[PDB]
Amino acid sequence: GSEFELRRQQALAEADRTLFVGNLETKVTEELLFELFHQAGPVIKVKIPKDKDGKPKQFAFVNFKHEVSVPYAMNLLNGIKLYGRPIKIQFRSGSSHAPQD
Repeated sequence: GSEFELRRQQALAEADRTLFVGNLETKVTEELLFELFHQAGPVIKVKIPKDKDGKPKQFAFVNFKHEVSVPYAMNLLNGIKLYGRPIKIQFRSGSSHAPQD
């Protein structure tokens, strides 16, 4: 018994060119992200969401250089921060019945 209240599909993504980041801090910003992912390799752009209260809902996105055989940040960071809440990187890598080549 690991989790009781969670969706029974293999992983989180909603994207094929964009990296999902969750567990984000309450005072987080694109600047805190661009600097954490500076270590994780080529970053193309960042994304911060903002609720009716102006909050990133504890999640974000980052655009990255087709890094599909595991995103390096899932290994580099995954459990680190500066305000209180450790960054959690999430991904899937598949929207195809089979590879091309």
